[PDB]
Amino acid sequence: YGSDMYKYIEQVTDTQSQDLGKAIENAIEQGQTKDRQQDKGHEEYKDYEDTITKS
Amino acid sequence: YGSDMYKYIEQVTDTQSQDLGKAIENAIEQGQTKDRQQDKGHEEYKDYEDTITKS
Repeated sequence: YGSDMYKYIEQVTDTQSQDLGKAIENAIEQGQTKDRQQDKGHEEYKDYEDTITKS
Repeated sequence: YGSDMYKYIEQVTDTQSQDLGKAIENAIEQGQTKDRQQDKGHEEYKDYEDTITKS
């Protein structure tokens, strides 16, 4: 008797679920660098001059 | 009797669902940087120019 009988007339299947998740992550990084630079330069001038004035 | 009989006449399957999700992600990032530059310079030069004039 009662209403519940209908749930048996059609094969009702009540599915119920629950998921609980957690996560933790720690990333640690270290770095080092080192650079050097060595330059060398050289230059050479060479000039010539001719001037002629007639007044 | 009634209309509901038709549901049984032709096999009818009513399916429902409901997924309710929640998600919180918290990220904390810290960074440090240390630099150090040390340079050295040195330049030397020599010049010679000789001018001879006639008038």
